[PDB]
Amino acid sequence: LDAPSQIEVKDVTDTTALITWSMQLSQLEGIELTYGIKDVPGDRTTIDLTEDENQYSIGNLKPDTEYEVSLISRRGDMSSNPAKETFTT
Amino acid sequence: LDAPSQIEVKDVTDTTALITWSMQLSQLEGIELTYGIKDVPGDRTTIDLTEDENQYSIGNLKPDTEYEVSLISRRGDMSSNPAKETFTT
Repeated sequence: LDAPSQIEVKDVTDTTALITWSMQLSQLEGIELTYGIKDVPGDRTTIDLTEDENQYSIGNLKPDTEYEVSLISRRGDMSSNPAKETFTT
Repeated sequence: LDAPSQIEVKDVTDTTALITWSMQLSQLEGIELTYGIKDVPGDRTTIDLTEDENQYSIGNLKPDTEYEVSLISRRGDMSSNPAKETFTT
């Protein structure tokens, strides 16, 4: 929808140059992944990830515990309906 | 907005899990950068990057030449009007 914003060539030498830009929040299409012990609802950790990530690895988990993990898409001020999983370490 | 799809918990250990998902192509967003000697016919290098990369670095330009640079956003089959910047090496 929106063109990239800012936009600056920097370090322009004789044979080289760096092109720089931004992207608005408008089209910043993102993944959020929340996770925590399932029956402690207040314990939720959020990870935001680039649209291009297709996986993530949660660490520092407690042995023998059941976890819930919730997964949404986010673009600007629209979010998807959540997608929930539950697993037990 | 479409949620993440598939979605599996894989490789559960006593302290780690792996979450996996994918998104439909429809929803991916990148930048298409095109650059070349401003006013000369032909050439051009065109690069497509993911929304993750805010910068890109270019090389093998001619020592004291004007270039023009064009950046479009892409989300699916839609694109933006371009944003364009000339510069002289």
